[PDB]
Amino acid sequence: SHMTFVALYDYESRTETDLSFKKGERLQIVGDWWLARSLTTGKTGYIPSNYVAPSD
Ligand SMILES: COC[C@H]1O[C@@H]2O[C@H]3[C@H](O)[C@@H](OC)[C@@H](O[C@H]4[C@H](O)[C@@H](O)[C@@H](O[C@H]5[C@H](O)[C@@H](O)[C@@H](O[C@H]6[C@H](OC)[C@@H](O)[C@@H](O[C@H]7[C@H](OC)[C@@H](OC)[C@@H](O[C@H]8[C@H](O)[C@@H](OC)[C@@H](O[C@H]1[C@H](O)[C@H]2OC)O[C@@H]8CO)O[C@@H]7CO)O[C@@H]6CO)O[C@@H]5CO)O[C@@H]4CO)O[C@@H]3CO
Ligand SMILES: [Cu+2]
Repeated sequence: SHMTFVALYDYESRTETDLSFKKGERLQIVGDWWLARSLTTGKTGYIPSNYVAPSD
């Protein structure tokens, strides 16, 4: 129940392995970088964990 998060800020991907997202986008979490799946786009990639907070 605790592995869904919401983006607190916009983030633009820098590399081939990170995931861009918009503030308010929800991310399912599959360290400082977490593997996540966007619940908007379905794309998977790494996100900065400090940019997201738990979402119920
Ligand atoms: C056309 O709609 C038919 C479909 O209707 C219902 O699905 C709803 C779904 O329930 C609803 O969910 C709340 C929403 O879906 C949204 C997703 O939840 C959300 O994650 C996101 O989706 C993302 C995906 O996560 C990404 O993976 C990506 O998807 C694209 C695929 O990349 C992996 C790409 O390959 C291509 O998908 C094809 C697919 O190839 C895998 C192909 O399968 C043979 C075919 O899909 C069929 C499907 O097999 C069949 O299911 C039995 C049926 O699906 C219906 C659902 O069952 C029904 O659920 C209640 O028909 C499909 C279409 O014919 O075709 C796929 C489309 O080409 O393309 C993917 C799209 O880009 O990116 C998406 C989008 O960001 O967003 C979703 C909404 O956009 O809506 C669904 C329908 O609107
Ligand atoms: Cu949980």
